[PDB]
Amino acid sequence: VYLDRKLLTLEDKELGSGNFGTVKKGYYQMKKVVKTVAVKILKLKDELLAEANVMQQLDNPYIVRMIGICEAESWMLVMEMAELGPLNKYLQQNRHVKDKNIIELVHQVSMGMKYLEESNFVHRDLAARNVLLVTQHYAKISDFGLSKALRADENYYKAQTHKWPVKWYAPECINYYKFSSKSDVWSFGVLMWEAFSYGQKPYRGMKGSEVTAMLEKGERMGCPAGCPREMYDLMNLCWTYDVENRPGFAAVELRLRNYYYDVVNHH
Ligand SMILES: CNC(=O)c1nc(C)n2ccc(Nc3nccc(-n4cc(N[C@@H]5CCOC[C@@H]5N)cn4)n3)cc12
Repeated sequence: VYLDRKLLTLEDKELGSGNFGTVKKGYYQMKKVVKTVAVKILKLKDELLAEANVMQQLDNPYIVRMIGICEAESWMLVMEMAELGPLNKYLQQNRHVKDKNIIELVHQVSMGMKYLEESNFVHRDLAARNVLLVTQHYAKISDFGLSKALRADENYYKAQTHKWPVKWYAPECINYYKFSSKSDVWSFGVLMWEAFSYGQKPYRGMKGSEVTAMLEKGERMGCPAGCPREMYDLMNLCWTYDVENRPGFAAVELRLRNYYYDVVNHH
């Protein structure tokens, strides 16, 4: 859990910011090899510790691995490096990634979210900026800063006061401050839209209030160019207003698994 700073080599040039601070590339001298790492630097500490506490409990191929934490110049969250970076930035810079490949990546995210749902954890920040690419064909979920372990007696987490990405938030998050695996299903639908739109921001040119007003009328974002009808149908199903009627990640992952192999068969 607690790493030796002397074994941690940090690169001078940062990968970027992120509201919590900065993301840096480094190396952690392991048992026999060297491990390339992405480090979240604080430069709030309670939030970094809670994020690391969540990530330590997670063991899945589609969730970023936390190597550990390190208390030095600043508090550091050390993760296994996914070299290609955020899914949204990647797709914005590689607009010729095939449709089959987008299905493959969004299906990988649903597999990680299926695992997260079974573990009874709520992510609360499921966005394409929080999906990291190991390879063009390998996605992982990172950014567990707003993540919650659900109580043994409740299916939701209730926030006590609203700095919220409203464009990814389900109506019950807004109206009742209630966060569940089904609200992550809503955000996953927004994430699908972003990915099929090659990293375009959702609800372009709209205020958070205008987004809520649109969703309340029953209006939804349109089909991104080239997106198969079946994928846009799944997107819309993730955007079911009623929490109970909205599918869980086991149903969402199965629709994606089947459609992915169907597209793999056609090809
Ligand atoms: C700030 N920019 C980058 O993070 C970034 N830029 C480039 C060019 N990268 C390349 C590889 C890489 N790898 C990598 N692997 C494992 C974990 C991470 N984590 C990054 C975050 N937090 C970010 C907050 C800011 O938004 C993006 C993220 N969600 C959480 N985990 N990162 C990251 C980046």
